Amino acid sequence: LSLRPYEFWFVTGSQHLYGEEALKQVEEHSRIMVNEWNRDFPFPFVFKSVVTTPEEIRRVCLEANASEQCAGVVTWMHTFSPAKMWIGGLLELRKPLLHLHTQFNRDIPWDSIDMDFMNLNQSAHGDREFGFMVTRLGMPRKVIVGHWQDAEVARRVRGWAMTAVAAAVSRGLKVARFGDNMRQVAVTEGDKVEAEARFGWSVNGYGVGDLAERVRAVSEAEIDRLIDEYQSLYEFAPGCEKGGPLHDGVREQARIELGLRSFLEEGGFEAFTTTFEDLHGMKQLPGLAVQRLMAEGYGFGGEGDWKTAALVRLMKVMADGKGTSFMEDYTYHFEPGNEMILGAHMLEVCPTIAATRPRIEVHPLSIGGKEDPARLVFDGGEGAAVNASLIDLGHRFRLIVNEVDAVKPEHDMPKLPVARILWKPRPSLRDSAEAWILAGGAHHTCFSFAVTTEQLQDFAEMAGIECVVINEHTSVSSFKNELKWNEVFWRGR
Amino acid sequence: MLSLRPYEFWFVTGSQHLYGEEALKQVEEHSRIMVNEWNRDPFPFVFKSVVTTPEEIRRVCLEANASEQCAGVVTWMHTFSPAKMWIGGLLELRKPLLHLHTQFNRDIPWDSIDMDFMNLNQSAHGDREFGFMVTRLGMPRKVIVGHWQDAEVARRVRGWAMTAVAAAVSRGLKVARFGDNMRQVAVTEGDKVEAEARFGWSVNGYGVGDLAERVRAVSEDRLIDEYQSLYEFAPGCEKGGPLHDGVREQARIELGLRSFLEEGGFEAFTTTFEDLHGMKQLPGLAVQRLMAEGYGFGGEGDWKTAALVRLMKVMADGKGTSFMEDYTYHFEPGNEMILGAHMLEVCPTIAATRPRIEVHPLSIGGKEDPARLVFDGGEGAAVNASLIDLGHRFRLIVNEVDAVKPEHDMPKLPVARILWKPRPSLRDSAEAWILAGGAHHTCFSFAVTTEQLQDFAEMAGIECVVINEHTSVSSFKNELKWNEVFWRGR
Amino acid sequence: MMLSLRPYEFWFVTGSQHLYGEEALKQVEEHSRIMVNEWNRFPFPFVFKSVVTTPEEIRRVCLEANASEQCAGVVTWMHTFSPAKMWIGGLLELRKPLLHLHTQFNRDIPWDSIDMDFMNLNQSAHGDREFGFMVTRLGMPRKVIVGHWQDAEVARRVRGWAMTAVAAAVSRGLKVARFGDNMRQVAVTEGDKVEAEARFGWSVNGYGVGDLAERVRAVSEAEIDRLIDEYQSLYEFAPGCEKGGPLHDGVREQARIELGLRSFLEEGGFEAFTTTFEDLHGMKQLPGLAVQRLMAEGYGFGGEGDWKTAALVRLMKVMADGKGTSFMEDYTYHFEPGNEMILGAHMLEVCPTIAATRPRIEVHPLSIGGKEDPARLVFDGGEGAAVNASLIDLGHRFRLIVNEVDAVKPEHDMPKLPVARILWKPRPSLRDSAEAWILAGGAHHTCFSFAVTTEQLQDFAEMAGIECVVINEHTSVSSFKNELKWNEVFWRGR
Ligand SMILES: OC[C@@H](O)[C@@H](O)[C@@H](O)CO
Ligand SMILES: OC[C@@H](O)[C@@H](O)[C@@H](O)CO
Ligand SMILES: OC[C@@H](O)[C@@H](O)[C@@H](O)CO
Ligand SMILES: [Mn+2]
Ligand SMILES: [Mn+2]
Ligand SMILES: [Mn+2]
Ligand SMILES: [Mn+2]
Repeated sequence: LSLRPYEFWFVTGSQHLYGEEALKQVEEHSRIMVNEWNRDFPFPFVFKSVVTTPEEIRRVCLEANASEQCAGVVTWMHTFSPAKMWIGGLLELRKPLLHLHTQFNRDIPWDSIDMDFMNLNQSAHGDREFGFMVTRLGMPRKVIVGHWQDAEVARRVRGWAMTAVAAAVSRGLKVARFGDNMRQVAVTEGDKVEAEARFGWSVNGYGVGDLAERVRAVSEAEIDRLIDEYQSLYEFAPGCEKGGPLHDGVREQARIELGLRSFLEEGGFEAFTTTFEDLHGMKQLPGLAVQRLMAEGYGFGGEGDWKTAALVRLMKVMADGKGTSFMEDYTYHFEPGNEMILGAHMLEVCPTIAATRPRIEVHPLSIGGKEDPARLVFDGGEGAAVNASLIDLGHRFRLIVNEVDAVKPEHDMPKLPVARILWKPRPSLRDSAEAWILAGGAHHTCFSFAVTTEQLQDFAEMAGIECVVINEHTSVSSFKNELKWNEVFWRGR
Repeated sequence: MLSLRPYEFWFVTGSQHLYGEEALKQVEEHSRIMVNEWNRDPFPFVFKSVVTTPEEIRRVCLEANASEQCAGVVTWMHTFSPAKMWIGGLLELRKPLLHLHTQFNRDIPWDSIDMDFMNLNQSAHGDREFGFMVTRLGMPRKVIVGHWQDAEVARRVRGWAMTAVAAAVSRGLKVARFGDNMRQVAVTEGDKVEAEARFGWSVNGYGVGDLAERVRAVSEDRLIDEYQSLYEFAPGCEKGGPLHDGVREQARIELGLRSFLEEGGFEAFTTTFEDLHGMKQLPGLAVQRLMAEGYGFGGEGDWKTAALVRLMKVMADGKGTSFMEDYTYHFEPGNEMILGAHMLEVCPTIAATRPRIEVHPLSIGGKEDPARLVFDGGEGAAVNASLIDLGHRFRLIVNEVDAVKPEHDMPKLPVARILWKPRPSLRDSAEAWILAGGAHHTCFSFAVTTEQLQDFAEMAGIECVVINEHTSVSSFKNELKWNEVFWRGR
Repeated sequence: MMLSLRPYEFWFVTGSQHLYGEEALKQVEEHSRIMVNEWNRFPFPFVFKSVVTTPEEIRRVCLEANASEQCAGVVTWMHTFSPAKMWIGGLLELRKPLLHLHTQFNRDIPWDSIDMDFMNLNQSAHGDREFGFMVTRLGMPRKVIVGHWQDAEVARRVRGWAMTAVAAAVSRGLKVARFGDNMRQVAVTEGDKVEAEARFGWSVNGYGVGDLAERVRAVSEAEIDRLIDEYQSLYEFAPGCEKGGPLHDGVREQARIELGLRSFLEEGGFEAFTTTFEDLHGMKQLPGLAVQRLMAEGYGFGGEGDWKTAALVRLMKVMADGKGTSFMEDYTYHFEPGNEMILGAHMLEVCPTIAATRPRIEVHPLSIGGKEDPARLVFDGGEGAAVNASLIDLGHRFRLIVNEVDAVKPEHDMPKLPVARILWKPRPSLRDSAEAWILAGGAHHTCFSFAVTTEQLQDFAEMAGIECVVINEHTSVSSFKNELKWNEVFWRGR
């Protein structure tokens, strides 16, 4: 779906107390690091000034704050960089911060190491004084410690940069709701205002007839063109091929796909929701059309679930677009020793989780009482994964993350007419769900194979919301205590 | 004339067996005398027995909780009524509690008063001990002190009785939203879930296609017969070749709205002008008429004001109460006043003029020239109430205003309008209103008092701020700071 | 002279939407430009920025406000309805003092004219309210001024607030130089410099008095002569203190300190400094006339290492346009029934901008510092309304305390009092203010101003996010105690 050319500003801190020539060794050391990271992290590191004064620090932050291509700031105290200088800038920095607690040389030059070296590569105490200052200001930030060349440091920096880029998409992110929330449903509700203060989301509701007229203007020739792209991608079920009568169903989806994309592109929407209780002017419920916009980059939520729509977009950004989709727990496999969750949804499951080459099928749909819709049908993949809900507790949001394991279906489901994925939640179906329910997790989630818990925890930190994680170490007792103690901490905020 | 259930108020009298069973006979006799006399002229009072045991106390409360006719409980400690007895019942009670701290005789019978009297007529301390237990439980309740025949006691119960009835309406209240919120608008947004938990409001959004289908149905028309039975018309009248399908389209909108609202049980609704697919006209004259039946309305998807209007119309007994919006100011020194209106939907029950039907263009929403009631609003003391979501909790903001007759007419203004002089001044009240965060949409009423709205906040468990003749802006900011610290969490 | 001020400007931003055409934007734009131009005829220039209509326009002007070191405050006005969720991103970014001007181009309703087009364009009655909601919902502090934009009171209030916001923009830059540490064992002059740099923006750092001693040794004796010619330009000399007199030595020393002090503080960019009599190595006198001179030029100062008051004196002087503001200390009480007064001085350092007598250079012994007889300006303070302000550290947060007072002309001369002085009558009473002051924890060091109001100090405290308590004619000690209690619960979190 294409991102801004986001970049990370690498701001090195120092002080005049060793001279202007030591300020040159620092500028050199910093440029060598930035340039050597950029030999590759699909976002360039931009080396900015060595900063030595309150004013230089304050302005790199002011500038960071304002450049929309800056998606995070990485700050490293090369020398001692007295941290009160950093206050004024740190107060203004509202882009994500990473404190790279590193060091140019990797190993203590025994036989060399004198005071001249001790005056230059003193990161070991410089970063701690800067660390104090960021803590003393209550500022959320990521802290990674190691040599700037170590392979794990880059892993952590790479993971964090993906998160910071999501954070930047989040700032802009405009969501288009096509109809209200499903009536009397609770979890898909919330304060769009608060989500806009907290996450930057503009969560935009347009009457479904705005969408209905967009899909009528769509030429039959544009439909013909997309259909050849389906042929290029997705095997068709019987009767869906251009001859069979199911094609007016497949072509309508493709028509909806074109009315939608036209609309979402005209407004700069990167996420959107539909509602089956409001489909006036529509022939079908958006299904394969929704499935495809997801795979391209859009976030979706069913039944007006703007929260998960935004969440889906955001987790697509973190995953580099891969292995991520809106999700809904639909039934359980409770077979002792083999207990599984079956995740699916009405129509809308993104093909980027597919281990089967997706296949356009067409089936009836009781819900909404509109045309028998077309939709991609496939089995979700296998491997470690995460399932994420963002909910509104009223006074604040909570992000719930279940580390799960998706499994290859042992048997077929030929009568199941929508996309399907199986997964065994950690630490068990029993405790994951109890924990999930105590946490209040929604039924809508964003399932992903590529977003790691650490990234979502890092996103929550950046946004300043609670993130609770259900994984293999989760005990329900202590998890109850986490929810009690986190609640104490997050009031006000 | 939107009807309420026959709401009743359960008088409960508390006592104990320390004085005997003929003392109880007198406690029951006094209470029936009181309830009976109050019932010779709002809503009936029902004497509900003298309760004397935890279990009798718990019973009547459970009974109150489940009686959807019970809009409030009125409790009175005729004697000492040991208050722990009351815990398990007060814990259950979820209906408005009025603690009527009263006494049967008015005077101390000096010549006669003996220990058998002070055993029996000891509300003086029994009510204080009940006082402690309700306070000790944190419970919201009204307290009214005075003789049960005292005229002022009556005015205050009648007032509280109106708030309690509105509170019961609140617990039923179902709101239909035709379209979402107007776009990028902040104050009309909020948390429908929380508002359901705090006020009992069921706020549910129907796509306007649903309301568009129900007005593709008829009764031709009978409606227009009574339009002329009520309202002046303008050129655009009946023949009115130009503009009559304007009025026949609002009349159409009115009957499909009413059919949708009466079908689903909605006493409040909202329209948004940004979703009008299938509507030839943004609703206007239709909405003003539904409001005058008692419906709550909020423009641009404003459910909180929609609900608020409903409850204030119920508090007001249908009178002088309308969706409102500060539209423009008149800063003329010494004569500063606000022009409240809305793009169409002002309820005629605030009119001091005969309502006139006009049909004028309306750019907004890009639909046909809507028909609407145009009229000048009345004068006299009033309140202007906004209810906002601060994110963690709701805030009811109430401004006492003085509505004024307009000295100059506004002959090319196509909407109904009212002028008021807000207390204590345009400059300070607006400042307070803005510090408090009050919406542009409000409920104006001539017949809801501030005390009522405050009492509703108590029932509801929310902050109520009031801007009136005694408001300083600087102390008002303190009140906001101090309230916010009390109300967060709660 | 007077300490220099960056050219500060206030940005006038006006909000509206696209639901009305391109043409209405044109009229809103002209309306604001008219209002701004008529305003510049206010203390500092107003700059009409833009009509903002989108999220990204609101955010950019806000980013530009934070960045613009010339911008002292943003003045927002919602001409029409400006859906406030648009303003979230901008308001969350804005860190400049915000005034919300709730106003209206036209003063009166055109009764014969008014129609939907007018109701669609002059919508502030609600557009500002929708904006008031969003600002309140983010918990941001702002000023809110309501009136027609030509209103005289609207101007008086905007001038007060602008003076404040320029004091705030100085506070962010503000650099304080402590020559010496706190007077040993003193509590109220202590505090958290880190917290104060985070809250108010003040950079507060210690130099050894050695750094200043050596800077005064490098003063020419030719510039010292140039300065005495300026003392003759300005100040009456007590017997034995002009050129040739026995105690004119002492004035020269205070000339030398002044010129060294000024060179240290001009070199570093410091607008406020502190000295301590317990640390005077390398100086022949505790600085005094020098300080008095420097405060007169607009420097903040606090005795005994008191950076908090030093910063406060500089800020209030900015608020007061340099006029009638001075460091102050309650020295002694006149308790006479019906004439209760406080004599307020310091041991040397009272700024002459509060003088009612023409200041007189004098030289007297001073036990305190252990150094030579210090020269100093001596005068009787003027009379009238004034505020006495103190900023203290409660440990977890700052508290601004402001007493309204009425300065009085001395009825009886004080011939054997070697220091400048002022006499004031604290509202509502001496016994009640001192009680409320002591309960508030007021320092003995104050900043005293004839030209700073309480509403300005409150506005300053609102901008910084700190508690301000005012002691004046309406203050009763029982309700004051409750204010302190209830304020504490509010200010604990934040
Ligand atoms: O500028 C800092 C300095 O060089 C050393 O960090 C200190 O002396 C010891 O921390
Ligand atoms: O005569 C009843 C009487 O009310 C009680 O026994 C006590 O005074 C309450 O302490
Ligand atoms: O909410 C303000 C008012 O109701 C309307 O939004 C304006 O007239 C048109 O935006
Ligand atoms: Mn669903
Ligand atoms: Mn409106
Ligand atoms: Mn909320
Ligand atoms: Mn002192």
